[PDB]
This record gives sequence, C-alpha cells and structure tokens, in this order.
Amino acid sequence: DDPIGLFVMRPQDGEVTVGGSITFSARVAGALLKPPVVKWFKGKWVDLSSKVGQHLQLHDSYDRASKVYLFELHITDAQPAFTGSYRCEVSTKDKFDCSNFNLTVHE
Repeated sequence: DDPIGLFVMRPQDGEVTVGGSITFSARVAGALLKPPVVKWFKGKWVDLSSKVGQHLQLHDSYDRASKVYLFELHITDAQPAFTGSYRCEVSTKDKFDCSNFNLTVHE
C-alpha cells in the first residue's frame, strides 16, 4: 500500500451537534532534535492558530515512552459555520506532509 509519510495517525473526518465539542488530532514519530511543527487550516488559507479563543484551541504534546508527538485541534460550542474542509500540515527538518479532513456540524 501507500508510502509512509509523517503521519503515524492522520486526522479523521468528524461529526458534532451544534453546541457540542470535538477533537481532531495527528501523531508523528519523533525518532529528531526538534519537535515536528504543526499548522491547522480551514480551506486553503485560513490558519487556525489565528482563530484560537472560545471555540478553538490547540495543544501539542510528546509521549516519551513511545517517542510520538501528538497535535490536537479542539473545537468547542460548535456552530454551523464550522462545517467544511480542513487540513493538517506537519514539518520536520527534512520533510513536509499534510492531511485533509472534514467537519460536519449537525442541527
């Protein structure tokens, strides 16, 4: 099957009800002197780090035992406009990867 890129685990499609909360995440193996770096997007160009607040938070962590980096995107009090196409981009010193996923907000 397909070549192994940077994602140990890719972000998945998600569904949430209006007012609900949902987490998206990515895992990357550290094997690397510096942590991989993540960016989350809505559409081609909206950088969600610019959108952090009552409805959106980001959290990055590392598990020493497994040497895996975890990147989380938390959406809270979901609104209908949050529906759509999203993307996770990860960089290391040597590689770049990305992964597309969708959010659907119901009700």
